[PDB]
Amino acid sequence: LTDQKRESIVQAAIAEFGDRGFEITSMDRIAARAEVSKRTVYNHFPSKEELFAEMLQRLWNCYRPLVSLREQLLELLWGKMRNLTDSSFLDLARVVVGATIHSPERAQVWLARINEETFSAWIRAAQKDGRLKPVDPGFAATQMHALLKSFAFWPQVTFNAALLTPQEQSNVVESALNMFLGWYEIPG
Amino acid sequence: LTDQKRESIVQAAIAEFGDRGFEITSMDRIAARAEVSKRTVYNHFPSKEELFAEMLQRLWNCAEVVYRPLVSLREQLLELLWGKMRNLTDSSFLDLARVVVGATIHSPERAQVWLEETFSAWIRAAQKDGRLKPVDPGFAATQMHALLKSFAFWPQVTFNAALLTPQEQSNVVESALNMFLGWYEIP
Repeated sequence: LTDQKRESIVQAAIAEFGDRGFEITSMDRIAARAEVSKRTVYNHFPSKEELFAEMLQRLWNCYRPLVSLREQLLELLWGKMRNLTDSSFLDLARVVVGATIHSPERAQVWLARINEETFSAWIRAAQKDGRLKPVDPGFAATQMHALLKSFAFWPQVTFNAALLTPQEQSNVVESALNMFLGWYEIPG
Repeated sequence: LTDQKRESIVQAAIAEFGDRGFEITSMDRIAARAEVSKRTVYNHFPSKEELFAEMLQRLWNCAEVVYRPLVSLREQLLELLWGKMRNLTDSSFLDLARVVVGATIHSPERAQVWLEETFSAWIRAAQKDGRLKPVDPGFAATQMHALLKSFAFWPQVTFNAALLTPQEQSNVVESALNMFLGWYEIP
């Protein structure tokens, strides 16, 4: 159960920022298409900053004893792939990237907020159990993420590429897995 | 009376685009930085879209590269990665790369028209030579780039993250190499 009127306003924000661009889009233009009163808009978000803050949070927001690393890591990779293959997520991603790319102040809120995650937590756990090779958990997670995002995120965000078909999806997951564990696994 | 002028207006546009982005930069803003009339710009680049095209040409101009059967895969592939990382760690290149990335997200219509190959041909040659497992070269090239771009392209271009340090640059190059050949190489 989430709040459907918040979502209404967020949705219109995405659409409008997608249409007009972020900085030229006003709270009343948003309200006009949320089909809401300027008033109920300010209640939820007192400013575009506070609204941008919420969109950001939403964005990059999306280890077991001995079941095989493979089995459990397959499952992780699928979780992240199912999230990437959501067009409402790609949309938000697009407007957020679009809003930060040529905006220094917005870049510095991105980058202060990307200094405080799942793949990382696991790699560190897998390492303590002596099943993965010593490396900075964050260094390893980035590669992990890159092996998926390079097919299922960036093309879509930058070029409006199609979603991956399921065949394509497991294809990319599978080689990511194979490549990743290939290099990092200490075999037990 | 136009030798200077073309280049001067392409330099203008590169500086202005690099600073505020492709979309928000308008023609007589470029005309101003280039110190020429708006029509003077408008008859060199008949449209803003001819600017974007030229922006690509430039980006491309920063890009051996042929496959050598007689030496290690690692030698030649370290060389490719490092050539690719040398552009990645070049601020002019990232700026130019940023305008281009920004211009296609901001425009569904030009992204749609405007879709690396160096690596994919090196891969298919290596596969012919029996040294890499069968894989779509395109797909494996994408993965190779992702291992560099994730550290040294996307952060910098989408949120002006700091360039990688020399140490960091040569760790992501080593690691990509190891990761890639670990899985793909037929030794």
